[PDB]
Amino acid sequence: QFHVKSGLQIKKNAIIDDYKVTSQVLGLGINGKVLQIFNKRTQEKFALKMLQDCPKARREVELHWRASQCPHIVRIVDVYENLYAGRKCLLIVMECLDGGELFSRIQDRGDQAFTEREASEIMKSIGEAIQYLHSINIAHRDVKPENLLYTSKRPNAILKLTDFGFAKETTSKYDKSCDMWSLGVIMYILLCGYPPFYSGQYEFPNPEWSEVSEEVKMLIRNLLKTEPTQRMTITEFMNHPWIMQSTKVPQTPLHTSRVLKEDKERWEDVKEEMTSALATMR
Amino acid sequence: QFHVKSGLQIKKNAIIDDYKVTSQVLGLGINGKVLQIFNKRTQEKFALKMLQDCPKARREVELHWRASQCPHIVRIVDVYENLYAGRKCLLIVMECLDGGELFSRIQDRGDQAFTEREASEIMKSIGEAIQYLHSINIAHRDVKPENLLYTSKRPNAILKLTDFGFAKETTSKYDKSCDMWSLGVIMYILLCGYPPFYSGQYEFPNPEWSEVSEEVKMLIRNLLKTEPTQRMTITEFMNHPWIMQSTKVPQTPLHTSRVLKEDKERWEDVKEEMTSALATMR
Amino acid sequence: QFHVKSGLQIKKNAIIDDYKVTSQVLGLGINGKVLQIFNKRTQEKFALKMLQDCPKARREVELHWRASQCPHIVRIVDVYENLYAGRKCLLIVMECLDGGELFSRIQDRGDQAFTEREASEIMKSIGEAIQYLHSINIAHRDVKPENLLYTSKRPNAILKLTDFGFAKETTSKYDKSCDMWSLGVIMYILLCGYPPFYSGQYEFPNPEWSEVSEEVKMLIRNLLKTEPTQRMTITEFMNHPWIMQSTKVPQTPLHTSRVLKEDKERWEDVKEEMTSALATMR
Ligand SMILES: COc1ccc2sc3c(c2c1)NC[C@@H](CN)NC3=O
Ligand SMILES: COc1ccc2sc3c(c2c1)NC[C@@H](CN)NC3=O
Ligand SMILES: COc1ccc2sc3c(c2c1)NC[C@@H](CN)NC3=O
Repeated sequence: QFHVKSGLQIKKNAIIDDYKVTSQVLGLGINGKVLQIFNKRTQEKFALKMLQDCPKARREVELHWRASQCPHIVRIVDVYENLYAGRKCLLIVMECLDGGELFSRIQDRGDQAFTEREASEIMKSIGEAIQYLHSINIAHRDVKPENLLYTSKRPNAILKLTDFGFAKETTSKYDKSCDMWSLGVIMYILLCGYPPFYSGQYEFPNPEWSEVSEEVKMLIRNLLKTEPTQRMTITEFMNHPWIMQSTKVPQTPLHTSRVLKEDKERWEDVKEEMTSALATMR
Repeated sequence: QFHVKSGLQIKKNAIIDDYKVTSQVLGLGINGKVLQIFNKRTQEKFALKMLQDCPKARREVELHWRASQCPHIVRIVDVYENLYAGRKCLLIVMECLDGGELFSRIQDRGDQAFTEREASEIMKSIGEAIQYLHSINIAHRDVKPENLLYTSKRPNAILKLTDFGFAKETTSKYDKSCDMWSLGVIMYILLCGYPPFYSGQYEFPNPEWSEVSEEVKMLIRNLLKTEPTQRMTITEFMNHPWIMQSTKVPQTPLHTSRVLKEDKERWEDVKEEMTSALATMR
Repeated sequence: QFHVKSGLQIKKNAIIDDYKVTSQVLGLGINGKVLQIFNKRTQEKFALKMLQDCPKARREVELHWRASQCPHIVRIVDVYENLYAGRKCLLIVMECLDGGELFSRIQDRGDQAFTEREASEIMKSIGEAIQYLHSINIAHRDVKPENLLYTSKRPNAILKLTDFGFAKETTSKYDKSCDMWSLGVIMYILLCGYPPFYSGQYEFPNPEWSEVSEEVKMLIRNLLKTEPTQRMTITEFMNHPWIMQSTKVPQTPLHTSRVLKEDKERWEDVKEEMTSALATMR
C-alpha cells in the first residue's frame, strides 16, 4: 500500500574493505576507466567508475541513482567517497554488463540475419529507458550506441543505458529531445548500417530501404526533424504502433549485420560522429 | 559538566524498515499530509510529514531539529531521505500529538467556563516556545492557532508548536515580530472569541471585555502595535507579570468557550484570516 | 596494487558517547580552545577543536582531513557534528601533541646549544609538510611558529603543523607563497633569535651571523624576497642542498637557545608580528 526505495548513501569506508579491486579495465567512458570489481561477501563481478567528486558529479550520480530503479537503465549498487591520489574521490559501483555495445553484438550474430521485428524490440527497449528518465524530468543527452550494453551474451540477455556524464535535470529550443533524435539516429543505423552525414538530407538506398513500410520510414522522419520542435515526443514515440507492437512487426530480413561487417572501419567514424552530433548539440 | 545533543542525521534506509506506515491522515499542513505511523521496535504512534527534499526543506527541518530540544516545541524523532514517486524525498518523523488545535480543545470543555488564569498559562507556554527559537535566532513566522496542538486529551496534557514551513534563520522592519503579533492575536481570541478585522482599530465589547484589568488590555496593545517596532519583544513579553505569574492572575470567568460555540462557522474564517494576516506579512 | 583511504565522515552521535571530555585546555587557536579528551574504548588522550559549523569550517576541515595523511601534518581522527549551545557545532578530534611550540622546546634544551645541522632537520621537516599541501593544491597561509608542535617531549619526538583556520584550495601575486615566506622567517628566527622589523632590510649581526656559509644566507634571501614572485618555490626549496642534506650540514654552534632566553619578553612580540605579517598578507 505504501512503497519507497532507500535513498542514496555515500559510503565513507574504503571501498577496498567491501570489494576487491582488479585493474582489468572494461569501459572507458568520460572520467576514468571502468574497472572490473568483485564483492567480497557475495563474490560477484561489478563495474567501477571513478570520479573527481565535485558538486557536478555528485549530482550526476544523484540522478543515476534515481534512474537505476528502472529495468533498462543500468543499476547503481554502491557509491563511495574515498581518497585516492590525494583527491576526494567518488567511486560508484554498478552492475557489470557482459554484453557489448548494442551494435557490437549484432555483427557477430553470424547465423542468418536481422529482423524488422528484432529492430523494434531493440528500439522498443531503448525507448522505455528514455521515457522513465523524461517521465522524471531527466535528459540523458548522450544516448549514443556505445552507451547501450547488454547484461550477458545470451540472446535472452537484455540491454541497458549508461554514462550519465551528460544528463541534466529538466527542473522547475528545449532539452530532452536529443534523447529522441538519438533514438532516430539509432533506428536508422539499426535498420541499414549508417547515419546521416553533414555538420539535412538523409537518402534511403535501394539495396537496403525497400518494401520497408513507409510507416517505419515515417517514424525515422518525425524523430530526425532537424528541428527541436515537432521531434516526436517519447510519450508520442512509444504510442506509435511499430514500437508498442514488439511482435506484430514484419519479419523482414535486414542486411545490417552483414552491412556492419561491410566496413567495420566505417564505424569509429560513426561513433565519433554520434558524439560530434550530440555533446555540443546545445 | 559538558553537554551536547546528537546532531541531525539523515537516515537513508527505507523508512518502511523501521516503521510501519499507515494511511490514516492526521495533519494537513504545507507540503503533504501528516500520516499516523508506528515504530516497529517500540510500537508507539508517530507523525509523518513528507517533503520534496530540496535545499529549502532540508534547512527548514535543520531548524526544527535544533528546535525540538524544547518542551513546548514538537520534537523531531527521525528524518529519512527516501525515494517516493521518483522523487528524492524527505520524511520527517515526529511525536504524534493527540490533543487537537489549542482552541479546538477549549470549545469542548463543556463543564464550567474558561479562566483569565487558564488563558495566561496557555499564552505563557506559547510565549516560551517563541523565546527559545528567538533565543537561538529563529523566526517561526507562522504562529497560527492551528499550529498549536496538545500531546494528549488529558487536561494535564501540554501543547506544542508545529509547522516550520515558514521559519527562517535570523542570522548574521525586521523579522521575528510576527511571532509576537501572533501571540497578541492569539491572546485576544483566547480571552474573547474573535480577532481584529480589516486588511488598525480593535474594539473591546461589553459582554466580554469588562473589569478585565487594563494591565491585560495593555499587553494585547503593545503586542498588536500595527508597527513592527515597539511590538513588545518576547524577552519583554515574558517579563510582564500576567505571563510569568501563571498563578497570581484573576480567576475571572471567560465566555470564550461558549463564544466559540457561538458561531463555530465564524472560524474557518478566523483561521484563514490568520494565515492571511501572516504568511504574506513581509 | 590499488590504495585508498577512507573518506571524511561526519559522525552525528554525541561525541560524549565515544569520548570523555575534560575541560583542561591546551591549545587556544582561532575558534574556541583545544581541550584534552580521552577515548573511552582505547583510553588515549586527544585534542578537541570546536567549530561553529558553517560552510566555511566544513571545508577548512575537509582539507585538514586530506592533509592528515601526512607525517608532519597533525592527523584528524574523528569529526563530529553535535549541538552545543543551541548551535550546530563541529568537533574535530585529533592527535594530541605533547611537545610544545617548536621554538618553546629549543629554549629549554639547557644542555649545550643548537646546531646548524639541527636547524636544517627542523626546517627540513617543516618544508615537507608544506610540500604535500602544495603538492595537493593547498595553501596553509599561516605557518607561524605557534602552529608547529611536537608529538612528545622526547628528542626523538617529531613535530607537525596545525591550525587550518587559514588554508585555502589553490583550485582550477598568487597564494601558496606565504607558506614559503614563513619558512624563511622561521629559518631566520631558528638560526639567530629574531625576525625582520618594519610594516625590506634584514641585517645579519656579528655575534650571531658569522662564518655561517653564504649558501645558507642565500636561502633565507630567496625565501624572504619581499616579492611574491622569485620567492623560491617549495619544490625548489626542498631541492636546495642544505635542506635535503639533513646530515651533511656544518655542526656549527648556535646561540639561538641562549638568545631566546635573552629576552623571553621579546617574543609575544615576535609571535604577534608573525600573525601581523601574515593573516592580512593578501
Ligand atoms: C561493462 O560494464 C559496465 C557497467 C556500467 C558501465 S557505465 C559505463 C560503462 C559501463 C560498463 N562503460 C563505459 C561507458 C559506456 N561505453 N560509459 C559508462 O559510464
Ligand atoms: C497530529 O500530530 C502531529 C504531529 C506533528 C505535526 S507537524 C504538523 C502537524 C502535526 C501533527 N499537523 C499539520 C499542521 C499543523 N496543523 N502542520 C504540521 O506541520
Ligand atoms: C596540543 O595538541 C594539539 C593538537 C592539535 C592542535 S590543532 C591546534 C592546536 C592543537 C594542539 N593548538 C592551538 C593552535 C596551535 N597553537 N591551533 C590549533 O588549531
